[PDB]
Amino acid sequence: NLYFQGHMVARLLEEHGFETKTNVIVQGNCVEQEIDVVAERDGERYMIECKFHNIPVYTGLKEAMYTYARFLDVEKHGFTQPWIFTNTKFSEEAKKYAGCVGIKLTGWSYPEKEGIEVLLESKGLYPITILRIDKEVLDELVRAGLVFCRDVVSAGEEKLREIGLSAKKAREVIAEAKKVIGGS
Amino acid sequence: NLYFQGHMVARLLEEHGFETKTNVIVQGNCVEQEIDVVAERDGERYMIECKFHNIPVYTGLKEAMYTYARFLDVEKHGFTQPWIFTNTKFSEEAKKYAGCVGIKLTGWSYPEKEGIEVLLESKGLYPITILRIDKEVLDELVRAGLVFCRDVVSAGEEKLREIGLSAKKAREVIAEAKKVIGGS
Ligand SMILES: [Cl-]
Ligand SMILES: [Cl-]
Repeated sequence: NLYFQGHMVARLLEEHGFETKTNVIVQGNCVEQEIDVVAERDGERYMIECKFHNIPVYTGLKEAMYTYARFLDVEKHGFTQPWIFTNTKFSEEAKKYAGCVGIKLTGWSYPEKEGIEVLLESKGLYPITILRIDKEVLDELVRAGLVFCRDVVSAGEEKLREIGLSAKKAREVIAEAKKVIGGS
Repeated sequence: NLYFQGHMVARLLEEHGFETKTNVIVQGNCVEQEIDVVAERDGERYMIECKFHNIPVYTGLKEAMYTYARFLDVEKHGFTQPWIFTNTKFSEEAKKYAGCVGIKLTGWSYPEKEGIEVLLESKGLYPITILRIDKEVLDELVRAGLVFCRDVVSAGEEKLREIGLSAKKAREVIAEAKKVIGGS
């Protein structure tokens, strides 16, 4: 589900004109480094890491500083800036450190006008995590690039069967996605 | 007890000709940073962090990379190199990253000939953590700079009373320390 997060983030950036690759390991100057999303547009290339939480806690200074060190180790591969996405908030210390070293930050509601809540809600997007589906079904959908309820609908029950859903489960998931989309 | 660790490490370095200060917060280029020990000798100045564990687990790459970022943020204050002490071992990834960015590492048994086990055992030192004492008694002793059993003995029951021990507890702790030292 860092797998889901990276795919959701790549998709949101693709909607804003970025070319993306997910879950990339590169050989750093020193050691191998995982990059959750590599995003490029108009000659800028970002090293993106997702740090999401399932409880209401901050992404803090230690995470920011780790991330900066990661960026330094991969920078020779042609990265403009590191960028952290979180689904909660950054601490004030993390915000300060980031502004001062040059880490872009996107939280649920940060920066003003550009948080994940805006990226999703401005397009009317609903992550498939809202659906009554298990981690297996979930992962199958994501691997097919299905990250939003709309993707389930436009994939179609035929395609959901290929990726591993029973006919019955495919019908149920499509109906659930339609209900979310029509129930706002 | 990061309080104890920093004091134990400073004392071991003082035995090897370093001038030390413990638990120092400095204003970094970006934000405040905690340094567990600042150690200097012959014009070299180290930023030391202790990462100890009470279970047999490695100090790993994330900790090393955090520490390197910390070093970069305080480096303008005149630090030669960062240095991590751990009471277990560093992972192979941490060792590799450290060698490649320039972080000194000292583990229980690393580097060869220079691990904490050697620093203690070569001088016949016994940390006071071996004694039947609580966190309060422990902290009192450490604040007085009492980190080894020998320090309890040379402090004397009179001094242990000043720092807060009852007469009875002072006698018991001295007897326990004598028993450790004579029981090797
Ligand atoms: Cl949707
Ligand atoms: Cl001793």
